[PDB]
Amino acid sequence: KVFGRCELAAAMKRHGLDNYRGYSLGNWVCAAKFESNFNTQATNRNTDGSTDYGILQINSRWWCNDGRTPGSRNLCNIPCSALLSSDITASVNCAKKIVSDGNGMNAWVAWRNRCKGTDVQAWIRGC
Ligand code: NA
Repeated sequence: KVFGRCELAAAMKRHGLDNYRGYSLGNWVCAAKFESNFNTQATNRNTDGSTDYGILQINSRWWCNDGRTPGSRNLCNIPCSALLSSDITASVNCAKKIVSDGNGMNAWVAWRNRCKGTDVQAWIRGC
């Protein structure tokens, strides 16, 4: 599913992401924009054997199982496919664990390069 901007904003807010671990709603929507372009079915292969999954591009090296990432972990205890659902529940609940494991949202490369230190509030502007 490809989310609309404020549609995703509302979905993320309902799942309790606004100000979660200190990060305003705009940050999460901005991350979603540059990670996946609001697309829940986004996937990206990395050179280390891992893959990024879902609207927040959560990685299989630590967070989910795809059965083909050597030496990896599965800390969110889910198949990576769960992160591709039109229901963002699995991606949010996993994202909450990720952001709570120190380093904050710096785990998301796209957020770090395109969102951090910018007018992220513009991404929930007019919702
Ligand atoms: Na949803």
